[PDB]
Amino acid sequence: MEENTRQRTENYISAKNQHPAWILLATRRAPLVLSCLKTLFEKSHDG
Amino acid sequence: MEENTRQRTENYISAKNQHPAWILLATRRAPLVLSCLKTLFEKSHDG
Repeated sequence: MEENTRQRTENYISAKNQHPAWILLATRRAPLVLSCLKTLFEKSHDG
Repeated sequence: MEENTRQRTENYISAKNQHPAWILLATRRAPLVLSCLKTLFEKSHDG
């Protein structure tokens, strides 16, 4: 059986749009923004 | 101290090169190759 593949590749191609995190890691400015968000959120859960 | 940031951002900007996986996730063809490698390696550890 290989039907799962034709669903698996579709799942992955879809997820590499729409779902943010994968879009975020792929856009040039990702390192900067990850650093900034992490350093900020590291010291406050309540906004 | 904010100095840790000036090392943290450098760590991240570095890792966004050299280290493959973050390079792999970022190049368009990533979904296809991820699917292929996963489906292949899923059924064999010895090559």
